[PDB]
Amino acid sequence: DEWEVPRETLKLVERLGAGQFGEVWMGYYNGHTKVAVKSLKQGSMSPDAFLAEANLMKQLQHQRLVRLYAVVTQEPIYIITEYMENGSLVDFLKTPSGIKLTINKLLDMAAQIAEGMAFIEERNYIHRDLRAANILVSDTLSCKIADFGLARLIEDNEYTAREGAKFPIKWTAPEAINYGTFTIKSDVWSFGILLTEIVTHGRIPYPGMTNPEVIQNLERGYRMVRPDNCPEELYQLMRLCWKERPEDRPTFDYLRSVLEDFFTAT
Repeated sequence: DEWEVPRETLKLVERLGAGQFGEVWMGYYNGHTKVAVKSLKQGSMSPDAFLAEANLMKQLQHQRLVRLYAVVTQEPIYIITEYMENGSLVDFLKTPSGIKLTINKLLDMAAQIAEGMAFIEERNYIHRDLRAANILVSDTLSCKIADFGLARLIEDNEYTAREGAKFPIKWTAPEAINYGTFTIKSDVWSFGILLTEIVTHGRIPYPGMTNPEVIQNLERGYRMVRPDNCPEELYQLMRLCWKERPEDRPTFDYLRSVLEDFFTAT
């Protein structure tokens, strides 16, 4: 309730993004500070379900993660957060400004995302929706993890999603697709796919392959074909995130540590 602010301190300016559950507008809080304001599409989700995402953000604060600012608990409900001037990493990499980024800056950002994921890891949470579209970029070209709508605290060894839940096959770990089971090692797999999105400047994973073809090739033991122009060192780091047995995948602090080493070396 202490995160509450009167609706009048906010003035929306333009839509940033939208979703099944509402939209995200850019705005100003008390005139001088730019903020992102997420709104709920009355009917889509229950108010609690919506605000659940903000209560989770109250427990997870870090520079590498999109910061909760305020909430408006009266209809229409708002979740106010930190504004990231350059939008989604997936879209930005395709802009004139992003096409220009060298492999050295691409490695820096990958390491920045792993550092955010390392904190999520140490705090016993999972994101479950790790992909370039859910990484936001600031005006100083730093990255922050966003969209904690699927994030969950893990107390007992894993998290199992409800029976009807569907997930982005190209981005989701085999165990999560097959049995709905998620752990931080599932996010590690997603991160490896996220890395392919970085090096290709926003391209769809598994170029030319449909979802069923991806599933089949993964079951045979194949993994994503080496992305074009991808350093072999990074590709082999990508493969570690794609180990069949979840426990064989590395931790995020190891991922971050190796990526920083690739960054310093380039």
